[PDB]
Amino acid sequence: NILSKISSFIGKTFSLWAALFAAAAFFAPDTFKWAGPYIPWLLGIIMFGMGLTLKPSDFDILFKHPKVVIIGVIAQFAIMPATAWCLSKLLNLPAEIAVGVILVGCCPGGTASNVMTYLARGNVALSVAVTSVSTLTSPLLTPAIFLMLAGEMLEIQAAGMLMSIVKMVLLPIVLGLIVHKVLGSKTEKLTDALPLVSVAAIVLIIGAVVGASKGKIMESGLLIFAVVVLHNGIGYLLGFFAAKWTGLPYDAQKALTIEVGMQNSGLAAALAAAHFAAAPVVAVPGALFSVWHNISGSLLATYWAAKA
Ligand SMILES: C[C@H](CCC(=O)NCCS(=O)(=O)O)[C@H]1CC[C@H]2[C@@H]3[C@H](O)C[C@@H]4C[C@H](O)CC[C@]4(C)[C@H]3C[C@H](O)[C@]12C
Ligand SMILES: CCCCCCCCCCCC[N+](C)(C)[O-]
Ligand SMILES: CCCCCCCCCCCC[N+](C)(C)[O-]
Ligand SMILES: [Hg+2]
Ligand code: NA
Ligand code: NA
Repeated sequence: NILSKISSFIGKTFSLWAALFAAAAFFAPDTFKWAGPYIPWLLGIIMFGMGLTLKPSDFDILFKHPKVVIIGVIAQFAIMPATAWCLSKLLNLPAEIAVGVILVGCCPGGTASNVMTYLARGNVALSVAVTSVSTLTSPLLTPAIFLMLAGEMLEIQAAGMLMSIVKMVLLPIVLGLIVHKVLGSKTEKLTDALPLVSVAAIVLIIGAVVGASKGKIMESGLLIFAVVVLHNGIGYLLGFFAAKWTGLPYDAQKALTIEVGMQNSGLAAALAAAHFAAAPVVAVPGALFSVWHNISGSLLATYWAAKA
């Protein structure tokens, strides 16, 4: 039973563990540099877990309230990519950093936003459906939006991103969804192992990325951190006003604020490792975002849980 309490604590203190592993990789790169070629498999395991936990009723809100889910999807792909582009222009970021920030911005939402919405006492059904739709549509929308913002010069890289998202995100989500229909209620035993396995997989992606870019973090790490904080923070701000100005209720407003600001930044780190391998700093905005958004997401959720 102690293993369940240990898993619960690790989950409730994720960011602190992710920050420790990022620091371990920063002081000792050779501890996690071996995980680099395993990054696609590590993210694939996380995506398999999402589909495994995904049931057909998680899409009910999409058929009962299509306009609410669609506003969420539009806000995710309009705000985050535009914010990444604006900050890259505003702060005159060097090309490799700007591409890394645009990549994070073009990614779909993160699973953790579902838990943050539950803690914020927001519309959980809406949070779950927006993440699922943004993720399922990402094979086409992530490379197409990346291509428009980062520039038509990265056509080869963006085309390869479509293939990578199919292999690391779509292939595992589907394989996970079929298992849930196959085993039925028996999948609960397999979902209990998921938090620990997923945490281990993501800290290994973070560790591998930080280790491969020590020198680049030594020169631009602080600038990347400031951009990450502003990117995620502005994502909450614009996400709130998009939910409010479309006339959505308070529960939906909290769901969409978190939805927009929180990103599948592990996918961004994976896509940068696979398509811009010769430039290790490109994966850095994604790696730092995976640590940061959980900290800011819990702060915002805590404020709303205290208010309600
Ligand atoms: C379940 C966690 C939230 C913990 C929580 O509920 N805290 C509230 C405490 S309380 O009510 O006051 O008692 C969240 C926070 C950080 C999340 C993890 C991080 O976002 C990192 C990866 C992200 C991957 O895409 C999914 C797995 C994952 C490894 C996430 C699994 C899970 O959603 C975590 C671990
Ligand atoms: C639990 C299994 C989950 C299935 C995840 C499969 C994703 C495969 C990714 C391998 C990609 C290898 N690579 C880097 C050469 O493209
Ligand atoms: C539009 C984004 C993708 C949404 C796909 C979600 C699949 C759920 C569709 C329900 C299919 C099950 N059925 C046939 C019983 O309705
Ligand atoms: Hg701008
Ligand atoms: Na969500
Ligand atoms: Na998002």
